[PDB]
Amino acid sequence: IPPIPPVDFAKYGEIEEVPMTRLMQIGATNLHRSWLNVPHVTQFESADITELEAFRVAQKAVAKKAGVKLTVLPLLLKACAYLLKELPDFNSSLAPSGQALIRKKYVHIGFAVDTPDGLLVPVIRNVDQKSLLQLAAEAAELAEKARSKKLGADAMQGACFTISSLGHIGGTAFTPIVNAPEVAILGVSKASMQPVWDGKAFQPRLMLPLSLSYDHRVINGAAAARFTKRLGDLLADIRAILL
Amino acid sequence: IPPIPPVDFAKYGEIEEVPMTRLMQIGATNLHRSWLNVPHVTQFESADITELEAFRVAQKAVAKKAGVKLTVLPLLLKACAYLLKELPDFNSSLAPSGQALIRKKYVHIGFAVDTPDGLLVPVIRNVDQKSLLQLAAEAAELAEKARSKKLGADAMQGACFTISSLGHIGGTAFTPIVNAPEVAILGVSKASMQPVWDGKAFQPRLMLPLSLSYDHRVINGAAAARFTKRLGDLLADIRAILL
Amino acid sequence: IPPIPPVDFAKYGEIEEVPMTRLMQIGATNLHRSWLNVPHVTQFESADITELEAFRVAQKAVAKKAGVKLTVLPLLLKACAYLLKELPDFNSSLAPSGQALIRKKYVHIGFAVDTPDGLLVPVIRNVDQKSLLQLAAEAAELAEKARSKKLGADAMQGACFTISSLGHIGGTAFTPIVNAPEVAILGVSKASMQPVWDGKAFQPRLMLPLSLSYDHRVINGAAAARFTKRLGDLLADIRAILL
Ligand SMILES: O=S([O-])[O-]
Ligand SMILES: O=S([O-])[O-]
Ligand SMILES: O=S([O-])[O-]
Repeated sequence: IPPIPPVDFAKYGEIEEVPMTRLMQIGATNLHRSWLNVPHVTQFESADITELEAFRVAQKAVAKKAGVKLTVLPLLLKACAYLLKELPDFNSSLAPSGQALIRKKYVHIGFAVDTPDGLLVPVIRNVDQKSLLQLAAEAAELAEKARSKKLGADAMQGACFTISSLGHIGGTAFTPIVNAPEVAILGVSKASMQPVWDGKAFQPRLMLPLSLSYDHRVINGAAAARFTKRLGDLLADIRAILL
Repeated sequence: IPPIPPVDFAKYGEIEEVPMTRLMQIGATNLHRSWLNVPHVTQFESADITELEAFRVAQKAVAKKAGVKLTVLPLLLKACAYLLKELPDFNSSLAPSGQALIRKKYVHIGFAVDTPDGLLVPVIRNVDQKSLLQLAAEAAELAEKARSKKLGADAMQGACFTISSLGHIGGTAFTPIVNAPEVAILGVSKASMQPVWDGKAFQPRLMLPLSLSYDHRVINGAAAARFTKRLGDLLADIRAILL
Repeated sequence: IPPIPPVDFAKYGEIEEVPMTRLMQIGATNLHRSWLNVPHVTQFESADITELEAFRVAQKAVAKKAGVKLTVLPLLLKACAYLLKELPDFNSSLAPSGQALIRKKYVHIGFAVDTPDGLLVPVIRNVDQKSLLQLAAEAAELAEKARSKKLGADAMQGACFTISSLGHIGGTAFTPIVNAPEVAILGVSKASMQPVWDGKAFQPRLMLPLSLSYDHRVINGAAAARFTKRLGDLLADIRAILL
């Protein structure tokens, strides 16, 4: 890999050198390792979350009683956990030989937290076994631990899949990097009101932008487009998780 | 290229190792070879296909008589073949020295077929010479051969360009990988009804999402944006292929 | 990096070998160097530029008197220069050790010009110090020099950030390559009239598609989504640059 030539940046004006934290350096190295090893594709999709939002908001007091805040992340975690079991190849890693897949029979999912010192991705174990309020409690606990530098490296291991949600900040879509040896990552951006054709007129529906990057060595185009379509369906009516 | 560290995945739960087919392994290797050799950009565009869809549907019985099904692929194949001749740099490969281009004077186009054993990309030769019903017949024949493992490696050689259509499954857009030594690939996702401003009001138009990835060593930004704009124009009125 | 196997392209029909200019070859090499060194993410956003367009058009005669044409580029240059000072990490380069950042205290911005011989990126120095008509005059001068092969390599050095605008040609969005050692590049595509929910109904607003690619070793997801959100805000009301 050819290196970037050094440039005397001070020839063009004043510069200031500030050091990178160790977390930023670990991160830089893992990202660059994933980038070069994984042939990335991003598949974009929009999910209609009008009803899902109404549910979330109508459970505000039950969430309050439980002392948890209920955001879209536990809902995304539950729906993805259901799909990782339905489409097992997303729940796998490429074996070090490059000639077999290791299918994981558990579902643990990490979620990205951007903290001032760098990115951490805490893992929730057995997501397919926890309820929405359990996941909400857990996600908040791990996020606060991540911010407080109090998270154990123990809790950043064993993920099958990652969710990276920027919806609280903005954006229409992005192309996340797969956290190798995982095979896929779901980016979530900001939901907005969009006109959706019902067959006769455009209705306003609250649409959530989804961006799935995947390792194309393990997942082909039709599989990935089937995963985001199924995820948009489950999010459009999450009672389907019950059958 | 730093390798991904091996992880004992069984520390986190139960695992199952399943082998990769040879096709999946050939594919993994070509994809990773393209990924590292081609600096990729994807240019997105939406084509108004309202009239083109009306045409397709009104020729359903002539297609039936010919025993072919007429989908959007032959139409995409014809329009791309016309543009590969109009903008010759898309119809070329970089010479092994990296200092000349080999401009191809023929137009053969491959199209991706995802089969249970892996991805195959059959090639149709001299697309610019065949009619819409010839291409429809041919594309279906090659697709069935690809599924039946009966396709000759003969028929997976010599493409100038590739079309990867996921529209039958879903999605809004994706970022396909260039099938090197080709210089560009057209991803096609699902068409949907969108409000398009006519100058005074939004009309419902059926819009087809197009995603062109190209090798930026050979094609610059303005060339690629000109190719997708011209493709959206031809698809908005394909009678322009006649002049 | 595995090489692409040579193919006898003439087995499939007639070929023509044409040479690459030196500029195309320099470019191919820098692009491929950036591609392999920078783990790229693209963050997409749409900015409401209805009022900004009305301003641009209402100043047509003052621009004329100044002999400059006022396009959206000087406006983009000023708004980005304001944000590079507000969010200093975008105005930096990774030190050759990979363990510190060099924060630049100046703001020079390059912009891509696609000329028949290849891509050039002229640099405007101290963008944060020039007015909209100064930048308009300068951008046009440098663009004409770039086309006339008369631009000095002097004038292609020292950029902190690059803007690549394809809006004059077309497209909905694209994924530009970071011009390393820079850490981010803003792609701009074609503005179009879109229905935007005001809380009660969809109004037609002129929306500008923005595509920010960044080096994820230096910039994380939340920072990049905050940069495009803030840029969409400044473009929605550029009087905010005054406070
Ligand atoms: O398998 S994808 O390349 O359609
Ligand atoms: O040639 S592109 O980088 O505008
Ligand atoms: O820092 S990004 O991966 O959310």
